[PDB]
Parts: sequence; C-alpha cells; structure tokens
Amino acid sequence: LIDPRAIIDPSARLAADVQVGPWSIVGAEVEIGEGTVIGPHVVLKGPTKIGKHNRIYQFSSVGEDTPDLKYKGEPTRLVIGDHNVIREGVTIHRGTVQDRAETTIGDHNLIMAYAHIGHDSVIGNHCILVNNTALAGHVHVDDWAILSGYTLVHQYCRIGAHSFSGMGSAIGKDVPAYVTVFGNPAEARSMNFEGMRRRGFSSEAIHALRRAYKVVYRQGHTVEEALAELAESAAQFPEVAVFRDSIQSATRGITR
Amino acid sequence: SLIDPRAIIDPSARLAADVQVGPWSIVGAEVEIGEGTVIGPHVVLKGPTKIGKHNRIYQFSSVGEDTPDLKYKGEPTRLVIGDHNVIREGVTIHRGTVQDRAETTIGDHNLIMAYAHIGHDSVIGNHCILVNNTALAGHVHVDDWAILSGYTLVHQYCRIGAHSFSGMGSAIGKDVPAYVTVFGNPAEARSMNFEGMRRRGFSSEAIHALRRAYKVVYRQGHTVEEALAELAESAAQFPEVAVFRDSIQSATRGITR
Amino acid sequence: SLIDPRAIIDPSARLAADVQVGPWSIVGAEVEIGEGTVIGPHVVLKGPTKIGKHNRIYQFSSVGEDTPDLKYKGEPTRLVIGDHNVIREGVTIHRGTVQDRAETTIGDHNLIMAYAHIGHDSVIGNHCILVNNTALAGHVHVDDWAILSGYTLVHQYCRIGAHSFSGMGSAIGKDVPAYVTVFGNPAEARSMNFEGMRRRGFSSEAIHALRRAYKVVYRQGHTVEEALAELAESAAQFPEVAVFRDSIQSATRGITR
Ligand SMILES: O=C(Nc1cccc(-c2nnn[nH]2)c1)c1ccc2[nH]cc(Br)c2c1
Ligand SMILES: O=C(Nc1cccc(-c2nnn[nH]2)c1)c1ccc2[nH]cc(Br)c2c1
Ligand SMILES: O=C(Nc1cccc(-c2nnn[nH]2)c1)c1ccc2[nH]cc(Br)c2c1
Ligand SMILES: O=C(Nc1cccc(-c2nnn[nH]2)c1)c1ccc2[nH]cc(Br)c2c1
Repeated sequence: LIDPRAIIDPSARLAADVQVGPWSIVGAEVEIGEGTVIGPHVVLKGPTKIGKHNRIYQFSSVGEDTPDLKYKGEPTRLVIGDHNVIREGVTIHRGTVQDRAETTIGDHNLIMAYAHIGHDSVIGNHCILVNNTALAGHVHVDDWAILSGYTLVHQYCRIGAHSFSGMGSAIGKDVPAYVTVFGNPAEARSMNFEGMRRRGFSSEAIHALRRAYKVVYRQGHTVEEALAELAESAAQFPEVAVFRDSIQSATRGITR
Repeated sequence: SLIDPRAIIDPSARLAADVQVGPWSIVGAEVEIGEGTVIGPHVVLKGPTKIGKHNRIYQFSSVGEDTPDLKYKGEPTRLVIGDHNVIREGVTIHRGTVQDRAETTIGDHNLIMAYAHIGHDSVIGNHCILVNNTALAGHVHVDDWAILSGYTLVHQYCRIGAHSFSGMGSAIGKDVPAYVTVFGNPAEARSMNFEGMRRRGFSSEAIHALRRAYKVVYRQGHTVEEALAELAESAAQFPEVAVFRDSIQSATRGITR
Repeated sequence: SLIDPRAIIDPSARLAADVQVGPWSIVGAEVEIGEGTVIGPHVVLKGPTKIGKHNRIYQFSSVGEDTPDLKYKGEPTRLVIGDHNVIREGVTIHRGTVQDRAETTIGDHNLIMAYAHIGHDSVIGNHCILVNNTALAGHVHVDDWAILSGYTLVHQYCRIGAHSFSGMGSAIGKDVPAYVTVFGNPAEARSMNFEGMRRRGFSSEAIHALRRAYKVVYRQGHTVEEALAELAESAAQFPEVAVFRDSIQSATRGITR
C-alpha cells in the first residue's frame, strides 16, 4: 500500500489502509488517517494532520511554509478533515503565529487543479474550489461555497455559506452567505438558488432569503439598517440567520 | 534505451517505434503511444488514451485524468491526441464523460503551453495555440488555427471559431466566431485576426470580404437569420467567408458581442 | 550525502562543494550551481544555465527549458540566475532567443512564488517579488524592488519600473513607469508606491518630488514628449525623479495610463 519508492519520514504516522504512490514524500510530523490515498509525486510537509478517505493527486505541495515575508519559521500547523479531494498541483501552506498558527480544511471539499490555499485560511465542508482558485491568506470559506475557475481572494476576506463566485472573479471584500459575485472587481448579482434547492430548503426559506437579499442590496438601507430589518426574518428562519450573521461579521464592508 | 527504467509502463500500454519515456513517468493501462512521441520525465499518462506520432509531452503534465466534475467516474471514456502536438510543463488534459462525448479529442500540430487545462469532452482541431494557463472548462470546441492568449478562460460548451484570437486574461462565455478577436472579462468582440489571415496566405479579396462580413453581423442591427441571408452571396464566392457564416449559423446559445 | 543518490547529475554539470540536490531532481548538461544553493526534490534544471549562490529552488520547477515560441529554432541560448533567490513550487523559467541577446537574466534577492512564469529573454533585477502565477510573456524587463501581485500578466517586451506595484490579476500591455501602482485588466495607473518608498527609507523630499512628477506625466494633458521636457528640472535635482523620467523615456509599448 505504501509504494517502496515513496520516502516516509520515521516521525510520520500512517493509519492502516493508507496508500502512498511512488516518488511521494511523507515528511516529519505528517499524520494521515485511514482510507486516504496519496498519489505519486506528492510532497507532504508537517506539522500536518490529514483525516480519513482523502485523495491527494500528483504534484501537490501540501504543508509547505508560506513564502510571505511575515513568517519566520515559527511552529505552525495544517489540519485537513475527511472525504476531501485535492487535485493536481494544489499548494496548501501552514499557518502563521500572527493569526492562529493553523491552516484548516473540513470535510467533503473538492479542491481542483493548481488551487492555492494560503496560510491561515479556514475552509468548512462541501466547498468546491475550481482550477487555479487562490486564497491569498487568512481567508475563511464557509460550508457549500463554490469558487469558480481562477477566482482570486484577497487576504482576510470571508466567503459565506452557499456563496458563488463566477470564473475569474477578484474578491476584495466579504461575500455574504448565498450571494453570487462576478468580475474583477467582484460585484454581487443575486442569491445561489441552486445551492438552496441542493439543500432541500423549504420554499418559505427561499422566499425569506430572496426578500433578505432585497433588504441588503436593493432598498438603499445601510448595513446597520439591513441588520435590524432582518432580525425577525433571522429569528424565524435559521437559513436567514446564516445570511444576517455573515453580514454582521463583515467588519470591513460587504461585496456590492 | 528509449524507455527509462525509472518509468512505470503498464503491461497493457502499447509503445510504437522510437517512443521515449523519461524517468519517473507513468504510462498507465490502455495508454497507446505512437511513433516518435517523446514523453518527458515526471509525466502521468492515464488511459484509455490514444497518442499519435511525433508528439512531445513535458514534465508534470497529467494527461488522461478523470474530470473531478463527477463524483463517480464513468468507464470507459477516452482521450485521443493526433500527431506533431507539443504539450508543455504541467498541462492537465481530462478524458471524456459517459453523459456527453465519452471522448476528449485533440487533432494535429497544436501547441498547448504550460499549465493549460483541457476539460472533459473538449475538441481541439489542428494548428491551435493555447498559451500558458488557458482553461477550457468542458465540452469546448476549438477549431483550426485559433489562438487563445495567456490565462484565457472558456466556459462549458463554448465554440472557439477557426483563426479566432483571444487576448490575455479573456473570460469567454459565448461562442467566438471564426476570425474574431475578443478581449476582457466578460469577453467582447473587437475586430478580426487580419494578422493571422495574412500569415495564412488569404487573398486581399478574401480579407476585404471578411471585414464586410464582420460589419454585417455586429454593426448593422440585423437578426442572425438576417445576417445569414446578407452573407449568403459572399459565403458562396469565398470559402473563407463560408467559415465565418457557418460559425455564426452553428452558434445556438448566441455569439460573443 | 548532499546530492541525493536518486538525483540525475549530468557529468558536464558544475556544482560547488556544499550544493544540495533533493531526490528525483535533474541537473542537466551545462548547468552550473554556486555554493549554498538548495535544489528541492522533483526539480528539472536544463542548460546552458548558470545559478549563483544561496538560492533555493522548490519541487516541480522547470528551470532552463527552451521557449515554445515558434521563432526559437534550437539555437544555443542561456539562462543566468544570481544569488539569494527563492524559486517556489512549479515555477517555469525559459532560456533566451538569438533574436534578442540569447539570454534570460535574473539578479539577486528575488522571490518568485508558485507557478510564476519567466518567459525567454526576460531580465529581472534585484529584490523583486513575483507573486503566485505571475507570467512574463517574453523580453520583459522587471527593474529592482518591483512587486507583481498574484496572477499579474505581462505582455511581451513590456518594462516594469523600479519600486512599481501591480494589484492582483493585473493585465499589463504597456510599460509601467518606476514607482507607479497599476491594477485591473487592462492595467490602469492609479498612484505611486508611497508605502514601498517609505518602507525602503526614501526621503520626504524625494517622495514629494515623485508625487509632483506623477501629476506632470498623468494629470496635466502633456504628450509623453512634453511631460519628459517638463520633468527635466526635477529629474536633474532628484535621482528618484530621473529613474521615473528614464522609465518613461525608455518605454517601447507606450506607458500605462
Ligand atoms: O465555471 C464553471 N461552471 C459554471 C456553471 C454555472 C455558471 C458559471 C459561471 N457564471 N459566470 N462565471 N461562471 C460557471 C466550471 C466548472 C468546472 C471547471 N473545471 C475547470 C474549470 Br476553469 C471549470 C469551470
Ligand atoms: O450552482 C452552481 N452555479 C450557479 C448558481 C446560481 C447562480 C449562478 C449564476 N448566476 N449568473 N450566472 N451564473 C450559478 C454550480 C453547481 C455545481 C458546480 N460545479 C462546479 C461549478 Br463552477 C458549479 C456551479
Ligand atoms: O500575450 C501573448 N500574445 C499576444 C499577441 C498579440 C496580442 C495580444 C493581446 N492584446 N491584448 N491582449 N492580449 C497577446 C502571449 C504570447 C506568448 C506567451 N507565453 C506566455 C505568456 Br503569459 C504569453 C502571452
Ligand atoms: O496580491 C496579493 N497581495 C496584495 C497586497 C496588497 C495589495 C493588493 C491589491 N490591492 N488591490 N489589488 N491588489 C494585493 C497576494 C499576496 C500573496 C499571495 N499568495 C498567493 C496569492 Br494569489 C497572493 C496574492
């Protein structure tokens, strides 16, 4: 299962069932969980934890140091959950002590070829990062978010649950939950109604969220005005609280 | 020896005369490689895949991987590559899907530059140039002599017409007619590839007729049906204009405007 | 030992005594590596290439390949890289073409991040940062301390001035004067890199003179030649203004506006 042309550092820790292809490097302090398949020509560096039933494709560099000059070799980590697919040539950097010293990925994420997950980024669950998507650093991607091909995300930006970025988008401000954004610079267009139907949202939840978008984007309310107007919608629908919570946590302004 | 002993050749792989395979390359099951093809070092070939003659594939390329667009792959789905193609460093080419074509198809004399992506069920003709990090999302048709400049992004099902040209960083969401130049995100028509026509040995007559054809379609408020009617006479005189007319006719989902 | 036994070292290669080469790396014929340099695993070095001292080259980089540019027909051309450079994952650097000076040149203390592309005949100075997926198409000159943010695209023959800055996703088709800040596709001139200038310790007087010089070129309706003639005075007083003036005077592709 561990190909004999692979290099497994002695301090690495591999569960039963783990496969490692030829000419891959499982570096010092790299933990891998049961059912995970490392392809050929993968470089893993630690300290890193990889969970269960993950698949990591050739030419990926998972757990290197950020080249960002504000990192100076301090002990920082990367954690990856379960049932993720990391495709060809993905780069994933460990955290920096200036934040939480950890880069974090949840479960059931699909990270397509040549995607870049910068230091200190947090990815939730059931996210899709399409080819060459780049998180510059300290980027938070909530559950079910889809970033289309060559989406560039600026440092510290929050990408909301069920949000969608069009291909070649450049995101400089928080994207609220459910919002669809396009272009360079990114601008809000609508709500991810497909994402909501994928979730089996009641038709009352979807109408509540359709109206919630109007209150924030199409009624000339300021962010403060919107948040108060949404309070009752948010009380009634957990799905609208996700939206309101995402705008409330947007300390530096939302994508318009 | 032409086959480096550090490469992994599957027993079902078929290598023709004068094929070279560099060290640490994988030639997987049902991969066929034609006469005089050079596989670089650190290349992953996955099948079922048919590669023709006098191709060159550079290091860190993943040729014939399954699309990650489906959670559960269909099999068998094919990749077909013709002759005299250059595939540069880190290029990804995905096989077809059982739902659509079941084949990703590349013709002859194409240049696919570093880190370009050719998505499942795409079709590339002959003499095309995909510059660095060009991405064909899926079911993209690129006709003969098209040039896509660096970091050109193409949406699913879009047709890139013969002799067309995309500018650097273009995001293409609708068909590009033959000969048309497009720029920006989202892509906008600007003119025709007059430079390319001259390098192809197009008559000044053909080039003048194609200039007029551009104005008929884009500049004169015609419906497409009206544009097709207005172009019929010029298309019958010039095969070069027929290629333009046919790219407009075949564009069911609209053209880049 | 410092050379991994799984690395390929061409017998013509010249390595200083403390050079490290990781496993499954290639040091090709006529590649020279200076003292203190670390080559990671899975690196492809092709020559004729000279690499200086205390460099670091990461996995999956292709350093010294021929350009795929059709104008290159296999002529003997070179790559020269200086000292204290960092080349991150998957970087591509191509040798020169005889049509220019048969050399691609990189100075010292440069940071070239993952999947950056340095095209044939490019000249990079000292203390430059090319962020992820920056692509220099060919014959691009990047002068000292320039910062090109992520996915910056540079057209052939463009010059990037000293202490200039590009925003993420910039598409530069025209020359960027020294100190100027550009953004967008196509790239737009916004301001000067005042945070760069202050971090580097430029004087308040030089920063004020550069602030006024920006107005002269961009905001007084002067033609390039009229602005150069108006810059004459301040350029004689402040070396920094002369660097600015010179970058406008040396422009081949017009200046980013
Ligand atoms: O972009 C993709 N799908 C998609 C589906 C619906 C709307 C949009 C939309 N609208 N505006 N910009 N992108 C986009 C897509 C899917 C799979 C891919 N694989 C590689 C690439 Br590049 C890619 C791109
Ligand atoms: O739901 C998707 N796209 C979506 C959803 C809502 C509005 C729009 C919209 N609006 N204007 N243009 N595109 C688009 C979707 C689903 C599965 C996918 N797999 C890969 C990709 Br990219 C993707 C995208
Ligand atoms: O940009 C390229 N060619 C080209 C030629 C003529 C007009 C234009 C145009 N005009 N406006 N936007 N792009 C573009 C080009 C050629 C070779 C290359 N190799 C690597 C890269 Br990135 C690259 C880019
Ligand atoms: O672009 C980056 N940083 C940056 C810093 C300051 C201003 C701007 C700016 N402002 N407006 N447009 N771009 C941008 C950056 C830094 C590190 C990275 N690592 C991977 C990627 Br992609 C990346 C991108």
